[PDB]
Amino acid sequence: HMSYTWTGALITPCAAEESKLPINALSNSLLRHHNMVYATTSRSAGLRQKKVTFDRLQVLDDHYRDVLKEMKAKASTVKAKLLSVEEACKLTPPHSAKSKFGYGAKDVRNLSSKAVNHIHSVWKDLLEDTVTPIDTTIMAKNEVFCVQRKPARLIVFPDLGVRVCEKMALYDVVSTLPQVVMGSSYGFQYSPGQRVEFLVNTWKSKKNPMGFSYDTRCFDSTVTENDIRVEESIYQCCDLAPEARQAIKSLTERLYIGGPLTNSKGQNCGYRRCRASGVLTTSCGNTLTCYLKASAACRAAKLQDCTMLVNGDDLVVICESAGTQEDAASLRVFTEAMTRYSAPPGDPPQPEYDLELITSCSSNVSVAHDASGKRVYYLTRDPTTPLARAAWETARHTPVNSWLGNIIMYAPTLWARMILMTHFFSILLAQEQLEKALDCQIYGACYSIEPLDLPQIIERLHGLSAFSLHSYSPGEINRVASCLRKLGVPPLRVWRHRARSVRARLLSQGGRAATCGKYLFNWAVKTKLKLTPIPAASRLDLSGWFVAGYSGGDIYH
Ligand SMILES: CS(=O)(=O)Nc1ccc2c(c1)S(=O)(=O)C=C(c1c(O)c3cc(F)ccc3n(Cc3ccc(F)cc3)c1=O)N2
Ligand code: NI
Repeated sequence: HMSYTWTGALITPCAAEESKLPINALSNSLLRHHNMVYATTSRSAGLRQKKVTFDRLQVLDDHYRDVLKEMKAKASTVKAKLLSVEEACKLTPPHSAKSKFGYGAKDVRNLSSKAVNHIHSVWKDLLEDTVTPIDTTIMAKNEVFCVQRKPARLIVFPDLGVRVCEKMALYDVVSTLPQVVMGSSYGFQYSPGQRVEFLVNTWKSKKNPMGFSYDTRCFDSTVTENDIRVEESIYQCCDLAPEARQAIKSLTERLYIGGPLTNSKGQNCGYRRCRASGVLTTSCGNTLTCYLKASAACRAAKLQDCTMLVNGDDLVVICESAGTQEDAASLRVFTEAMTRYSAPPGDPPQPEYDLELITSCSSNVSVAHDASGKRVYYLTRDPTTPLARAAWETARHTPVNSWLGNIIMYAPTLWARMILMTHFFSILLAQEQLEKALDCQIYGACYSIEPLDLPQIIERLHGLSAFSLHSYSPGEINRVASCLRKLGVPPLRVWRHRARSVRARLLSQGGRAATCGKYLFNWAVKTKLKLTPIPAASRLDLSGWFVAGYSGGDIYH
């Protein structure tokens, strides 16, 4: 029962790979310690292969089957529809990997004849053949970190023609089913404002709260054939067209359960019997399987008044404390149960009695004060990786702009406002590119976003208080200051000074640019404008935001 078998062929790059931080004239204004930042490359793929390759053992008890029965009962209330070829085509990212069969992502989006023709042949084949393993490409992801060096993560995906077919069969299912089955525990339904409120209200709902995050070592590799057949049984509980059932069975047997791995040169690298990281059902599958195992493990452990929050493989549990000793015992049982279910821990779980000390979806709750002095909770994180990536994106154009996703998701934080907003608007001013739409990724989906829309986007996700926060916590101030020292980033007093300049320049231009100056940089000026609700921030179409997760799912909105 091995996650992978290997031939010995190497995982190969598609193009040249830089590992050292590229430097330009803008670099030093963000960060001086350039040797701290690196990107992963295929050169480390072998170490990752070793990490992700292990034997899985699975022992399944009555708690597991009881939870599954209840999930299936909820799944049976879902009705999902087939997407048409063109609906599915318009969900494809413009810079998605081209097909091996002589067509690309733009041909798919234009509904060109050769793309549409091939897609129909793949669909027909899915319907006739439920046995032949489908080919996947395996690649090393190039991602940017700060030192303490990780090996490249691996992405496994099928051909573009198959991906469009997955959308036809499954897009409506993976978008709709998770919230029906998990209700309030499904994380991807929440904007950042709604996530913080949920965590705080849950913490507050317990007489004596205790919470913990659970880190599964290599979740994707822990997913067994059983787990993936179990997901399919859940999907099949939905009210589906007969053609959708046949396609889902087929993709399950031929793709989701496993298949051969091919490098960028077309050589055979080996074989997969675990979760593929680049299929449509990666996020929904991981979410269902994480929630199933964790729910069953909560019962095994006898945790009292358990509330879970689940985003794929990321899990937080908040419950009633039974004292520090019985809590420690409960968590050992939880971890033994997950372990028997094929989800052993990386870092073993710790009981926490302070909400601010729990990290989940790479983020912790912290507290600041708005214009009225009233306390507001908001989500933050250690800004090291966000700033290392902004350093890279200062000297190189990248298809996805992490600085922009980070401003969107962490708008209330002191580091996003002072450093990220200041640095990148100054860059957009100097190049006259304020009006140019940029791509970023939120909950695995790709979005085209106009930066001049940032203030409306932020008021909607966070509320106006995001533009007025002050008096941040000492732990948060210390973590930021600590990151600025490590990376060699200029002090917050230098950023305030630049932000005054950026602000005044934005005000000069009027329109949406002036509104950015006013809302985004109100913190920079000695005596503040009283900010009021933005007119445009009621007209933005944020539908298709905070519905579901789509990690590796090749989704564009
Ligand atoms: C592979 S899996 O099994 O599905 N696991 C998985 C777990 C979490 C997660 C994703 C996948 S995602 O790929 O769907 C993107 C986010 C994810 C983002 O796309 C995101 C983007 C930003 F630009 C800034 C912060 C972000 N945060 C942190 C965050 C989450 C929620 C908040 F309210 C605020 C920050 C995320 O977790 N979360
Ligand atoms: Ni029972």
